[PDB]
Amino acid sequence: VNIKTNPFKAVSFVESAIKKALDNAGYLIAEIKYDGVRGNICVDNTANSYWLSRVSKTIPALEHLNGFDVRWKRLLNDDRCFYKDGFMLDGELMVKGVDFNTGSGLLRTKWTDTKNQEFHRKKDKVPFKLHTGHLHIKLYAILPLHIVESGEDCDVMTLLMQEHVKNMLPLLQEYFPEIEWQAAESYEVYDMVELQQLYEQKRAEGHEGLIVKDPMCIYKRGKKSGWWKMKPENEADGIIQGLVWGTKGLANEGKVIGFEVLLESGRLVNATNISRALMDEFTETVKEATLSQWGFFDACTINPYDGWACQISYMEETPDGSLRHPSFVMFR
Ligand SMILES: Nc1ncnc2c1ncn2[C@@H]1O[C@H](COP(=O)(O)OP(=O)(O)OP(=O)(O)O)[C@@H](O)[C@H]1O
Repeated sequence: VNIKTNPFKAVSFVESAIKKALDNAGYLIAEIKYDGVRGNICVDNTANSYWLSRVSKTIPALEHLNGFDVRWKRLLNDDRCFYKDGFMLDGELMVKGVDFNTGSGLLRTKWTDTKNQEFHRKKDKVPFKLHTGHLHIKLYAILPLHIVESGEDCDVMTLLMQEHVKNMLPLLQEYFPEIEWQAAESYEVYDMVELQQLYEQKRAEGHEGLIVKDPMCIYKRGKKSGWWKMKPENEADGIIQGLVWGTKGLANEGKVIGFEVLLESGRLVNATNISRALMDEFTETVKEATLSQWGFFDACTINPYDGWACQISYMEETPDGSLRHPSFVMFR
């Protein structure tokens, strides 16, 4: 319909599905699931761009990057550009300096609060323009525009799309050096233990997930199977009543990675996969409370959280009630 960009939206973690992609492909693409605003930058053969969203609506802080710019004409003419018909870039639009969800608020703002262009005071009525020098973007796909307009799936499997994006990247950086153009970080994992290892390595850096991509899946339209969110999206309850610590026999952590959480049903779940920042914050609390013994692991560790009711998140649920890949969300 009238530029219904309608991008590929990953479906939620389904381990059986991912296991079948793995078997059939020989590995899995896994990228960080960035938290920003998804941009679908349409550039036509008229040398016009549209900084659209996942919902085919223009993005306020970036509405000022739309319309005609000669450098798109020159980029399309370039040998190295394969989309002479025009193209759509798919990726995450991040702001530099701020945290996620300040960046995102910044992008949806129209009326100031200054991270502005003008320049490189304000009291009201001012169309805010996000300064390009604040925009960091992370591309994961690019489509020939006529396929975006038709609604059809773009028949480029995942492993090829990355070639198409690493090839577009220097034309973009050359002609438009205002913006920080980059490719999403992708890792190729050969087994399910490698997938879990990577996932929690990234939870530990405060990224709350990955998008697992079937390397042989093509670029599909709308929410469809093939791209999977590996992120705890089922939230849940319980009381904390224990501390799970950190594997001193073979691993990264020497102090508290989560809680023993008694679930409503009678299940004891060890809700861990947390940020590193929450790990080191929880250990100080454990370390201090126990230092009214002075020792710190007639005497045992005070957990200054036993009995604390909480909300745990998990990825999915096995027949026998097992919660697959559970993490802590917040006490409640
Ligand atoms: N590296 C990535 N590869 C693909 N999609 C990604 C990637 N990183 C972030 N995303 C995003 O995650 C999406 C799909 O996840 P999801 O359906 O949960 O939406 P959400 O934006 O994360 O949250 P919500 O829909 O509830 O508002 C995309 O629309 C996109 O913006």
